[PDB]
Amino acid sequence: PQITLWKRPLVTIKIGGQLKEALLDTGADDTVLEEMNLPGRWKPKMIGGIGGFIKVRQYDQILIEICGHKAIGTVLVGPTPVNVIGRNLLTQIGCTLNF
Amino acid sequence: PQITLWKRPLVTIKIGGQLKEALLDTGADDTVLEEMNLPGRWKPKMIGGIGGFIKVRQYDQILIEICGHKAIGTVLVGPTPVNVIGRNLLTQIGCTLNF
Ligand SMILES: CC[C@H](C)CN(C[C@@H](O)[C@H](Cc1ccccc1)NC(=O)O[C@H]1CO[C@H]2OCC[C@H]21)S(=O)(=O)c1ccc(OC)cc1
Repeated sequence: PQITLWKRPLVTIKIGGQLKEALLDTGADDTVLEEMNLPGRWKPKMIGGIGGFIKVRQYDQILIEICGHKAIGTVLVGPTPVNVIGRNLLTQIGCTLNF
Repeated sequence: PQITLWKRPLVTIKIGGQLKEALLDTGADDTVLEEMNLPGRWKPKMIGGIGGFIKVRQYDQILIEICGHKAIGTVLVGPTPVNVIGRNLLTQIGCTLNF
């Protein structure tokens, strides 16, 4: 599909057996999701943006379905105000910017 | 152009007659540039990101050319980690997401 940017580009995603809303975010290197109690091992990470850094948990090889398109890769979990789908998964669903 | 997302979508912009590099950021409502001198009046404002809130100077109705496309809109100037072009200007240049 084609998504205009008059409003936030929120889409439904499926991860860890849950449905959530997340931003298709070309400005995010990585995917960062609201706190959720995923199983398995993880490693600590800090990521920075406007306002400074937050501590997150990095999970690898996570299955995630974005608007019907399947992907698998690294997801960071922590106290983010918003779920963001980053470039690491946007590439996997064939997402481009166009103007 | 069509921009893939294996790398950061960095483009050259022109603002205040000066060239800069900036990130096309669909997860940003607003455009936030690193500290710089701009002509005209401004007003102090706050904006929040993943790590908290920062103080910025708001410049309204600023001419800015993004990868050869012209926009006129609000630009926030302050201690952002990188220059980001947000939806307020991405809409003006006709930018959409496509997958
Ligand atoms: C360094 C570039 C950029 C600031 C990075 N951000 C992605 C943005 O899309 C961020 C994503 C974001 C969106 C909403 C709330 C928190 C973060 N948007 C944002 O901060 O936008 C601000 C400017 O306009 C306003 O509209 C939203 C907040 C304001 S981020 O969330 O902090 C981020 C995401 C993934 C990362 O992996 C390394 C590292 C940082």
